[PDB]
This record gives sequence, structure tokens and C-alpha cells, in this order.
Amino acid sequence: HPVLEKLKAAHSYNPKEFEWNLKSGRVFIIKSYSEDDIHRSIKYSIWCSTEHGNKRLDSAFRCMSSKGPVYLLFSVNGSGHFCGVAEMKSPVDYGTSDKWKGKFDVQWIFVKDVPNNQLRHIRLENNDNKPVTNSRDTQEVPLEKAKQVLKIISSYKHTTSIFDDFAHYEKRQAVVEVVRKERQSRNKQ
Repeated sequence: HPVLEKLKAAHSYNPKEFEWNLKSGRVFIIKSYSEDDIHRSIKYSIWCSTEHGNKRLDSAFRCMSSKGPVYLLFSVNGSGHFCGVAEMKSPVDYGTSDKWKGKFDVQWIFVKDVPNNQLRHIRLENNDNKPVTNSRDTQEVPLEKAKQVLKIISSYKHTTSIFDDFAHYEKRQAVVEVVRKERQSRNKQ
């Protein structure tokens, strides 16, 4: 599969060393609606949250302007694992450019399944001491606990990725586009 080979050659997924001991920065949970959205995000380096989520992330990125990075810890709802880590790279663009209303740039860094039981011992004092694995979308992670999460995700010797199913997602999306196009045609009549 050529798209995945292009993506892996052009970007440096799952670096073997990663500075997790962040001197500055902000870290947030991302809860995706689906694997398809993750696949689309890795392929096109974009993300979109809800309206509320986008406002929070836009504000954080703009407040971090030159001081340090904004990291996104991805997990699809009800999945039982995190699927990767990406860096936020731009503010939110609301201009007209069809399922996502805004968008911002991300750089996917880790694409690897890290099970939730590797992280449940880390709790968020700013979210009623619940496990970081029980977070809502765009929940901010305090820097020290974020260091621990990034260290575990960075080091974890994973068995699978969403990449293991790349062709599957490529086909799903392709079939969807045909389905949409023909349906749209039946409604043009």
C-alpha cells in the first residue's frame, strides 16, 4: 500500500527517543468518534474537535505561541486504548475549506496502540482524580502527569496500530464516497 509507504517514509512515526520530560507545554485528551477519523487525520495532518473543543484548543495553542508545544493524546470512544500522539501545529481555521466544520494542523508523532491498563494508575487531579483513561474530549492533563503519560506511550512496545488496518480504512472511505455520490445523484432528480 503506497499511501502508507509514502506517509512512513515522509514522516518519522514512533521515534525511538522522544523528549517526554517537557520543560514547558500543554497536553490534552482527544476522544475521536471513530477509527475512520484517526485514519483521515494521519493521512491529511488535520484534526477537528467540537465547537467547544476547538475553542479551547485554539485558545491554548495561541497562549503557547512561542513558549512550548501543545500535545494531543488520541483515543477513540469506548476503544480501551490510546492510538497515538500528535502535536498541534496551527490555530483553528473556521474558513470555508464535508463532515468537519473547522480544522487545525497536527503532526502525528506516535501511531501505536497503548492499552488503557498501562495508564489507569495516572489520575487527573483537575478531573475529580479519575483515571486519565476516563477523560472527556479536550480535557487538559497537568504537566507532571502528562510527562508520565508521554513517557509510557513513548516507551511502550506495542503489538498493533491503526496502520495494521490501513487498506481496510482506505477501502471503507472509498466505498463511502461512491455511496454518497450515488445517493446525492438520486436526490438531484
